[PDB]
Amino acid sequence: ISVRGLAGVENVTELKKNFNRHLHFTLVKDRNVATPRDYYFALAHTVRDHLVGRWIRTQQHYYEKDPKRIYYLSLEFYMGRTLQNTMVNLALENACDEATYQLGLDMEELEEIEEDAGLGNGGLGRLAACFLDSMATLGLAAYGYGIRYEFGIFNQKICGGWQMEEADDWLRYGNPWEKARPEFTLPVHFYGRVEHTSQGAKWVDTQVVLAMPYDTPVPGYRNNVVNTMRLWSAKAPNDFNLKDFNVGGYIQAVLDRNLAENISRVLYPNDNFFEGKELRLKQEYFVVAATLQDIIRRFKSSKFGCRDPVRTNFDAFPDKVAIQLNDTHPSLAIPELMRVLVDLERLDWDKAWEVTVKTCAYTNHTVIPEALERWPVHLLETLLPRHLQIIYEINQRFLNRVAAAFPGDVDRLRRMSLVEEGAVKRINMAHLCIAGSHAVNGVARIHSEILKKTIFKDFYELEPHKFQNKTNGITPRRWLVLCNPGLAEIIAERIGEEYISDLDQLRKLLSYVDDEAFIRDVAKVKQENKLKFAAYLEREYKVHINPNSLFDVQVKRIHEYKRQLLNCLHVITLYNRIKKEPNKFVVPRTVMIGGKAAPGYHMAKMIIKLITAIGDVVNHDPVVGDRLRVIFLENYRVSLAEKVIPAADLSEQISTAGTEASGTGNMKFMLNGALTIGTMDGANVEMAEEAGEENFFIFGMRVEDVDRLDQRGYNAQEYYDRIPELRQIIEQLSSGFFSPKQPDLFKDIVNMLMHHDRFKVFADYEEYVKCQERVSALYKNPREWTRMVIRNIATSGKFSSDRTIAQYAREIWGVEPSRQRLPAPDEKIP
Amino acid sequence: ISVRGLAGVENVTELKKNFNRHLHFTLVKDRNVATPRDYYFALAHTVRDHLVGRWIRTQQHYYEKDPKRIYYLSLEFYMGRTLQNTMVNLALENACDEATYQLGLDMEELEEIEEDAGLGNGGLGRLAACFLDSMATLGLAAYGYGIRYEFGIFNQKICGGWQMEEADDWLRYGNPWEKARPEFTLPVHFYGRVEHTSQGAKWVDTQVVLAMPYDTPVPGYRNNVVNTMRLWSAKAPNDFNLKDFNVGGYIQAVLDRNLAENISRVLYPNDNFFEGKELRLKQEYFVVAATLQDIIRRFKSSKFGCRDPVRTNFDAFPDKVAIQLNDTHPSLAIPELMRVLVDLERLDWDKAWEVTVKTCAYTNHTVIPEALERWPVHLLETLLPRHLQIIYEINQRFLNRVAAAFPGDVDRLRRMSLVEEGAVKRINMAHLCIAGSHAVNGVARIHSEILKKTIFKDFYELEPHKFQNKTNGITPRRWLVLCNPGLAEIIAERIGEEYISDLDQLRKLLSYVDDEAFIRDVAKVKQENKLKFAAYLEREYKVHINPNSLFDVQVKRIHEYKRQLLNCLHVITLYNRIKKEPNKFVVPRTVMIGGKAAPGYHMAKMIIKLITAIGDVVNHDPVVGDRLRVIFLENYRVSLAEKVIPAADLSEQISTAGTEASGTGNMKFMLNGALTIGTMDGANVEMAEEAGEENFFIFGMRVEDVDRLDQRGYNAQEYYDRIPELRQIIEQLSSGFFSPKQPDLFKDIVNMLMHHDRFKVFADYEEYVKCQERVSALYKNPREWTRMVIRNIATSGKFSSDRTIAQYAREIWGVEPSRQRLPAPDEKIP
Ligand SMILES: O=c1[nH]cnc2c1ncn2[C@@H]1O[C@H](COP(=O)(O)O)[C@@H](O)[C@H]1O
Ligand SMILES: O=c1[nH]cnc2c1ncn2[C@@H]1O[C@H](COP(=O)(O)O)[C@@H](O)[C@H]1O
Ligand SMILES: OC[C@H]1O[C@H](O)[C@H](O)[C@@H](O)[C@@H]1O
Ligand SMILES: OC[C@H]1O[C@H](O)[C@H](O)[C@@H](O)[C@@H]1O
Repeated sequence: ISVRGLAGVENVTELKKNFNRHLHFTLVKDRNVATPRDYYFALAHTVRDHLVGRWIRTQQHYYEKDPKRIYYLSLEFYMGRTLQNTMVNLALENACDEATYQLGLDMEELEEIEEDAGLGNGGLGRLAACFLDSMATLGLAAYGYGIRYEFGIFNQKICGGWQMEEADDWLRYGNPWEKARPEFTLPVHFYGRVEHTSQGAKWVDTQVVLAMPYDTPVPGYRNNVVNTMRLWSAKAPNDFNLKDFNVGGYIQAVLDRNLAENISRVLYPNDNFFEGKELRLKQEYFVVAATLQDIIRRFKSSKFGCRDPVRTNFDAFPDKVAIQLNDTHPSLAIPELMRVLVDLERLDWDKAWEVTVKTCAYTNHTVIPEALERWPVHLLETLLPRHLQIIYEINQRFLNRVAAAFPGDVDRLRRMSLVEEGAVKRINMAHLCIAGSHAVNGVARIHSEILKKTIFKDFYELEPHKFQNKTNGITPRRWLVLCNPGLAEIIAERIGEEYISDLDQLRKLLSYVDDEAFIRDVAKVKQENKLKFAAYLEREYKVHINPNSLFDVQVKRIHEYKRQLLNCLHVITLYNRIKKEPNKFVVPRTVMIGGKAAPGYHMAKMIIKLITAIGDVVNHDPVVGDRLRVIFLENYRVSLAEKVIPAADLSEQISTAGTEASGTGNMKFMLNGALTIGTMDGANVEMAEEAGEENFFIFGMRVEDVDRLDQRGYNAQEYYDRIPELRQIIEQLSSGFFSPKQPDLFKDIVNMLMHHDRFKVFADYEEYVKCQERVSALYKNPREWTRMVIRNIATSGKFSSDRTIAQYAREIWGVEPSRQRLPAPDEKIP
Repeated sequence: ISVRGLAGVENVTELKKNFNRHLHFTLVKDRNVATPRDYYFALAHTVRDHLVGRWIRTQQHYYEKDPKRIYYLSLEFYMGRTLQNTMVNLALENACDEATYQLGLDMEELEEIEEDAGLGNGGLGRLAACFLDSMATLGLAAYGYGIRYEFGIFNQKICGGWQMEEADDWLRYGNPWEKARPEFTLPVHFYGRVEHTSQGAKWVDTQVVLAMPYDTPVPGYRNNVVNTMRLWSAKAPNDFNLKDFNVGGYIQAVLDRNLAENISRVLYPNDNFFEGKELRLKQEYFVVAATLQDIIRRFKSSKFGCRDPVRTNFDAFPDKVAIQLNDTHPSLAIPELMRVLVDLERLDWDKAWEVTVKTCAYTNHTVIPEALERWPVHLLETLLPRHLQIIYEINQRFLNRVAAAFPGDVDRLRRMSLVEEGAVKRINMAHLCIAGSHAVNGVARIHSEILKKTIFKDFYELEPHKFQNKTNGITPRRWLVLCNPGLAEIIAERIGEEYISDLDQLRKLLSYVDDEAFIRDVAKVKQENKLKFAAYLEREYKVHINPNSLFDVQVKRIHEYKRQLLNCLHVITLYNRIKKEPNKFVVPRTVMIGGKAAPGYHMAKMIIKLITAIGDVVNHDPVVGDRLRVIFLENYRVSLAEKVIPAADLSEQISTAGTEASGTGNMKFMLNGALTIGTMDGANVEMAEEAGEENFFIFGMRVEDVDRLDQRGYNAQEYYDRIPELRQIIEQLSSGFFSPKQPDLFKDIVNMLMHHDRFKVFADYEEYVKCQERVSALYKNPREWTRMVIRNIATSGKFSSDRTIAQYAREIWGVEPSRQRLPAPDEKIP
């Protein structure tokens, strides 16, 4: 059937009776009233049964051996569905496929019923999810820590071509994967004041919110390792949230509990954009506060909570603990670690600081100013009074370090300050993370260089040893084996299965680049993938596409820096050229653009409306026929990505050079048989460097050209004046050609493009359409297109998150990865 | 061990491995980190496994046979713990006791870990729970319908002698008994307006709240019948509760969902008191609206949703459906049934009314005015516009019926109106229930007569056939076998086990009233029970009591009509007599008073403080010694009742004659070996009539004497003037003898007792202490006390809820009870 494992006789029979056990005892249903949703749950429960045994021994193991623990703090974990991924990592897919088949059910139909765990916005949240899988696969004693939002990223609905947002009630039917652990509930404090008495400061008169943990298993790939992702939920204490007496109402007091519990109610839907709301800050401290108590409790036991030097010596803390900060969101971990060590454990400042800097490491994901977290001091002052005091003290001592290093450099002093003066005083969270971490890394080579040359230049000059790079990567399990079994199978037919956990082996496919059968096969799976997607399209969304055309797809969050608009300009250009010479042959294209816009991002929502507006015109022009279709992919999310990426021919990574930190979707397309048209931005540089620039479609300005233009001054009018095709498009938008009933509908876009384009869309236009002509030329030659595809796939090995994690482990965490199978799952009951 | 069933070889082994399966696969724990709470859950899950098989066939059976369905609507269901009760009804107790023992655990210790399902206030909510058990035991196709509150009756804490209320988060750790059924979610409407168009009225522009059901199994006693209790939970739709666009905030929209969901957040803690708040009314319509759709859906299928006359003829509706109204709380079921039939199904008014009156029946539980539900018309007008219209129309036609029956009786017309004029117009819910129900019943003989003679006299004259009586009862399973196995065992030793489901057989115990061994045994179990309680007291609450003293206990909700105050006066009298003649012998007594006061009931909370105040003085007077102790039983609830009742010697049922509708605690004490001191009120009359007045301690005014006094005019001063002992007590309270630091602390109580005593406490004082002297005299003669106890127990058979339910079934629902064992639980999978 494929290498989805063995469909053993004993195990298919075992699976079947357990499926029935759950359908009866767990779901309390009988075959006669069971719906596909019930069947999905019986299977999910049956599959989950297979990893609890491994989950329990993995955790018991770490307790016995007591290795260095890796804690990955993130406010986002973009998990997606977890049924197939668990089957794949446990080598259960074929057995389950067989068993359900015998039960008379279609496993694929049941898989579609599982709701996505959308606890993420985009790139940052998915990275965390890929990292978790790789850390388990590499046998690291790692823990994912975050917030269990009851409402994840909103479900996007397109009404009249406009995005409509609606609550993502992913828990509505229950989550069979998580395990509530109410017995490990921890208290978290807010507000209060600081009392300075005799021997130390005291955080007093605080409001208490409880953090209840929920553990979700994270299985490694076929190694019997099941790590844990612990997600905190907010709960109100039953005392003060009722007991603070003297009138108000008993009923109202109980109803008011949903004020402390709102902390974990919903994920902020912002991608690369900072919103300084109090609710956000509370979520940030809530995950940090609860997680640290857990980390310290685990350490206090270790082998110190037995003997060792005997005396809670936190000197070995950094040798047993490593906490990685996914962006500055969990940055309060630094002053919170200090608060506990100093105020509670009573260590001296310097010893505590040494310990803190040694266990914390920070990861930066963007260079755009509006994405940077700068919290107003009055907020920190009211909500976390002691943390502000600790931050001021950290700043004081850090700046003294700078003064001592750069005598007389008074401007450098204000530039590096953690405290920003001006309208309102703010705390620069990124400066905080650099100061309190022993390592700071970028997510791609050029982004990491940019950090040292620009944004964090002063900090780099102060401590050059802190700055590193760790190029992002994706997990080949979910992003290849799971979503593209057809391609995984033909690769395995030639080079084996060891590449799934050693992606570098794909290089061996280079010797099949002239193999006639392979070329035919690589081409065949892509055709099969396109056919399946084209079908899904009509199934769930309804209104035909042509599977013989070039599948041009750009899927990511809607942003001005990602330039979906530049893509739009090209689409309109194609349309106008066809209308000029209708009877001329052009390569057919289905351009698919999908992604979510943050609810308050006006420009982004206007761009979604433009895309659907273009589709309304292009898709109903009889002269165009089936040569050009414009489709907007609704509700782009992880599970939808698993469907489009394998069916894509062209991947669009066209951000303005210097703006996309790394990107990971680009990697997803490369490993799945799509050719890439993009700018020398983020990881695109390392990808083209790996496949060879000849097998990549690079165009536009490089970082240097962008800066040259900025020195000069960017004037869009110049481009409008010298390019008639561009002029024609802008006047079409301006006159209502794409919006008849509302002719001035797109004035904001035109106005922006002409007067305030921060990402110079027009400057790359000419080279972009020129370059697009070149991919069309190559698509006309199926054999050469596929051969170039093979060159990309065979050379994508470097972009596996296993490589990324191995580097973090060695160069930052100080732990060694291991592909050693844990001692089976085998029963056991001590 | 006892007749807690057989501890079979095959089943104890089967239980044990399943206990381990759950501890591993369900709880995801290993013996080395498992706590008693984990052990309780493994057992609970193991026990629950035994009734799902029976649950599924019982429901499938009712679908095949299609009998008349009984729907018990109540806003309260006081369930308590459900682990032991399930073991008892499934004959699993000994096997589970053995198995856990072999596993090295104490089953009794694990049972104490289960949280009570306190979805009730007192008498009314517990009746519903006893009814459910009896309906299952008598094989009726009955369904319990209500609201799944996430916070039940508050946990009572005594601080400085004052009650403190704190949220009852009973779901904190999960509920292993319920089964969420999100697939049967139903919409409920609120607000909107009424459009009158061409062919009918339309309820439009409403706000939608979703009702998600949760089913809990209700097993009959050893007959393999497992009925269902469906509890609704409020959920917000993900559309409009987000989709009603045009600014406000995406985040705020999501946080605002907890506004529609507040509907099922908390139970109103009022006992026999009406609070006209909007939240209450919304809960009342919410349970009614969701339940009726479910009832009609089930009917539409039946055998009509196959063939029959073919044409949705609702003429057979009353032949297939019976809905019982537990008080006026679910009274909107009447106008809601009309709304659906008329507005949606399009039946003519008269046919719909006929159907409605024929399927609905109402139960009245109290005669005090402040307990009566009178909803302001402006509230109904805004929240349920169409229902108000239907109510006005019902009133119109009903009053025409009256005018026609009593020509010219203009006052009778205003008296009977469903609409009350005055300050604000109100709708009298009770009048609504009488008009739209084919039966109206009281809960005890005297209460039912009072309804006909007083409160509902006019309605009785109009339709005498509607009014009935159904004396309350309690379930002998939870209230005997479960809480007092020792007494159940010795009864079974002489007359067998058939009495558990045929309590009348206890009469056979009358022939052992002179049996020396039985008397010794009856006396022994009571002594063992007292010893166990006296121990629990020191275990969980701490500060000694004497098990040789007479256990004088009054446990019920704190009310002015229950007269805990009259009990207080007696306690103080005993104390004063001892202090007058210290070296005189008096029968030792431990008087225990327990119960909760509604949060806003000032007088009730003042009474709790008086009780603890008396204890502070009495319990620390060296001259009193161990002859008199005053203890306040904290957090009185179902599980605590199972502990005190079996250990009680004297039961206090001293409400003012004519105020306690029936009472059920009185019955609980009678079946468990306690003698009763009380007034000729409620069921006390039927109990004394059953045991013989010679075996009952009756005192005070009868209903007639109370009325005579009211004609005359009640003057408390007269009693104060002629009784020196009474005078001495009031001056003690007035001068601060019981409150030194705050001498005027009890001025409200004294003031009330002297000038506004609605329940004439002083009028019964003399006869009450005189009567108390008589029980002390009899306690001094152990043999005669026990013989009288045997006369009570042997004669309590009439007070089983099986008898009550059999009467409802025959005289109201039109169904026949059946003690037929359903065809085993046996596997099966169609
Ligand atoms: O005190 C202990 N004794 C025995 N095993 C323990 C103890 N603490 C943790 N463990 C084991 O380690 C796993 C890790 O628990 P953690 O504290 O949540 O990391 C547990 O589920 C147990 O198997
Ligand atoms: O349409 C039907 N076909 C077969 N069995 C049904 C059907 N509707 C109800 N049942 C059975 O009746 C039980 C009662 O379901 P209810 O509608 O919730 O009362 C179900 O769990 C099924 O066993
Ligand atoms: O590092 C993970 C991702 O984080 C953010 O989404 C960045 O915009 C993206 O370039 C990066 O790939
Ligand atoms: O009918 C059930 C119970 O309802 C109420 O609590 C009444 O006050 C009580 O007398 C009655 O026994």
